Amino acid sequence: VNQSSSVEVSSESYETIFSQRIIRDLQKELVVGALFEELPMSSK
Amino acid sequence: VNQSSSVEVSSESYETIFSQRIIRDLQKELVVGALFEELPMSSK
Repeated sequence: VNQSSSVEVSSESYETIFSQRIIRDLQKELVVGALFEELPMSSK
Repeated sequence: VNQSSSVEVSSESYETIFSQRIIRDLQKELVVGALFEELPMSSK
């Protein structure tokens, strides 16, 4: 916790900027969900 | 944590509000140091 200071912080939690920015990885590409055309069935 | 259901924050630190209010306990009262008077010496 940066203890070389003579007046250190309580816990590391006050030494961070919890940033709520949500990032995600590149993510699989979806190819065949929609290549195909759709038959609007209206019955079973 | 609070994994109760579906979607979870990440960690406790992301389920908490980190205040910066600072508190001190009852401390101790200082009685002696100030009771007496000073002889403004200007020399050894």
